[PDB]
Amino acid sequence: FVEMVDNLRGKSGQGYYVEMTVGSPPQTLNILVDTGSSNFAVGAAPHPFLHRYYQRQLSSTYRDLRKGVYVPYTQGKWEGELGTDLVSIPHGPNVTVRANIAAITESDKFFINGSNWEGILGLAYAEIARPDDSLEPFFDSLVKQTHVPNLFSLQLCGAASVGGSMIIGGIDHSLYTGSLWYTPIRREWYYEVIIVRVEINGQDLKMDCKEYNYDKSIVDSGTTNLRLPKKVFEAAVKSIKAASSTEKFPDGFWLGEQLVCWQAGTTPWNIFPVISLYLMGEVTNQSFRITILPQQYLRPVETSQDDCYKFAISQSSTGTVMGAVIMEGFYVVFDRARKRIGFAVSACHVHDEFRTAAVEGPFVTLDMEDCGYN
Ligand SMILES: CCCN(CCC)C(=O)c1cccc(C(=O)N[C@@H](Cc2ccccc2)[C@H](O)CNCc2cccc(OC)c2)c1
Repeated sequence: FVEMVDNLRGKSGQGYYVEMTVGSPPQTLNILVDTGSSNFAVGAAPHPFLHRYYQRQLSSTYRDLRKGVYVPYTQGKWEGELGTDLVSIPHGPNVTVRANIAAITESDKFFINGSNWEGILGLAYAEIARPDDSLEPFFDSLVKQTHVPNLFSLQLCGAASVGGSMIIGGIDHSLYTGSLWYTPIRREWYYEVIIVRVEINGQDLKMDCKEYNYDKSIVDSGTTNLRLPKKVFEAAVKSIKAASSTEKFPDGFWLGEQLVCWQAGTTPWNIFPVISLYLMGEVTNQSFRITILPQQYLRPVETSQDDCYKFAISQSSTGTVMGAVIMEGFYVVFDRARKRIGFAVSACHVHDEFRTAAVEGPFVTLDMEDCGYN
C-alpha cells in the first residue's frame, strides 16, 4: 500500500500524527494516532499552541448534535461539542466517511506547545468512548460505511522528527521481517492483552503473572513509555538495576527523575539487559515473546552535547501500557476483524551490532487465562 507508507510524522515525545481532512471543502488537520482512547477530538478554537483548528462555520457538511463532551485521559483533559461531518485521510484509503467529531473548546494540559498536531484519533473501542458507548468511534464508522477491511497496522519508527506508517485496511510485508505472531484481544474496550511471562536478560522474574496485567495490560500509541504496574515495576527495575550493576546511577533516574549522560561515540548499551514479555498465543497453552533492547527504553532528550538518553520504563495504576517504547521495536497489527494483535520485528526498529528486537515462538505456558484479571 505504498500510498500509506510513511504517512505518519512526529517529534520525540510528542506522539505520531496523520494528515486528515474534515468538512466540505476539506480542512486539513494533523491528528495524533492513539490506540489508547476512542474519541476523535479536534481543536475547534484558536488556542495559541495550535497551527490550525476546525472551523465548523466553513463546512456545509457539519451537523451539530447538541451534546457536550468531557474527555479526561490519565495525562490531560478536554471539553468539547459533539457533531458529525465528512472525514477523509489523504494518504490512507481513498474514501470519505461521516464520522463523529468532538469540537474542542476548552483544554488543560492536553495540547503540547511546540507540537504539530491539532487533534486525536482514538482507535480503540466504543466501550471507552466518551461520553458513552453510543458514540461510534471513527474506525467503526469507517468500516461500517466502506468496504475497508476491519483492521489497521502501525509501524512506529523515530529515526527532531520521527516517522512511520499507518496502513489502513491492511498489512504491508515491506514493513517487517520474519513472521507476525498474534495475541488475542482479551476485551474490546482498550486493546487489552495478557502478558504471561517477563524476562530480563533471559532471566525470569519468577513473579505471579497476574501482576504483569494488574489491572490491565494494553497497547497504546498515545503514550511514550513502557508502563509496568507498580509492583512488577518495583521488581522489574530491581533486576534491570542488578543486571546493569557494571555502572552506578541515581535512584531518582529509574523513577524517571533526571537525564543521565555519556560519550558521543560509545554509550554502554551492552550493559543494559534486553527485556522480553511473553504474550498469550492463539492456542491453548501456546505463548510467544517480543524482545526489546535499550535503544527502545533508553531514548534521547534532544547542558548537553553528548550522545545521551532517558529511562523510559515507569510505574502505573490503570495497568501495563505498551507505549512507543515497545511499539517502535515492532510492526503491530490491530486485527479487529479477529479479536487479536500481531507483532513482527519492525523493518525500521533501530538496533546495534550484536543484539536486535525479536518476536519468537511458540512456547509452552500453562494457565494463560489465569494471568488475566476480573
Ligand atoms: C503521546 C506523546 C507524549 N505523551 C503526552 C504528553 C504528556 C505521553 O507520553 C503520555 C504520557 C502519559 C499519558 C499519556 C496519555 O494519557 N495518553 C492518551 C493519549 C494522549 C493524550 C494527550 C496527549 C497525547 C496523547 C491515551 O489515550 C491514554 N490511554 C489511557 C486512557 C486513560 C483514560 C481515558 C482513556 O480513553 C478515554 C484512555 C500520554
